[PDB]
Amino acid sequence: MGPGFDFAQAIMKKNTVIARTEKGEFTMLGVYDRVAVIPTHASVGEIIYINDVETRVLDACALRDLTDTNLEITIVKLDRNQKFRDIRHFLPRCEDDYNDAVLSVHTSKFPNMYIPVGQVTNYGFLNLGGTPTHRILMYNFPTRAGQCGGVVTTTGKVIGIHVGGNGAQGFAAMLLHSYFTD
Repeated sequence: MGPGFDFAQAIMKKNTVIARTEKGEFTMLGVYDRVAVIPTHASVGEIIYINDVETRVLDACALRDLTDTNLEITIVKLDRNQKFRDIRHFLPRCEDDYNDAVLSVHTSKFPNMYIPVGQVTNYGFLNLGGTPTHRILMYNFPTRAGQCGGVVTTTGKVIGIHVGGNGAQGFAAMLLHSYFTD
């Protein structure tokens, strides 16, 4: 409907797949080559479904900060026959606050879903499902089950993936450029 929604759509139409694990269906962001991200609570194993096709997992790494605290991001390398558009130049270099963000989801339950969430706070620490977690972004939107892995964008930046909510607030794990240096 406006320039925030334009950027978000451009990311969804080329840089997402539907991922299925034994723990559910997730929006999955492809970042470059055969590398994608998903919330760590998806519990990615040796095999994953990508757009309903059986796909071998070449590598999966559940990220933690240097204090050995959960970041809720798992980086997956997929045995896929096609590369993602390289979007690393849209990733922020540092932790930050943002204005006017969009959360975008694409699953069987919620196809082509876009939500204007407004202001995003560098929240920092969150006890997420009982797990101490760092680098959390917060938005004051009543997010619901089925949105995990959703992509959080501003104009020109891909800033996080949705990992949880408390009924009134939603929470995303930051994406940083430094997670995807090669």
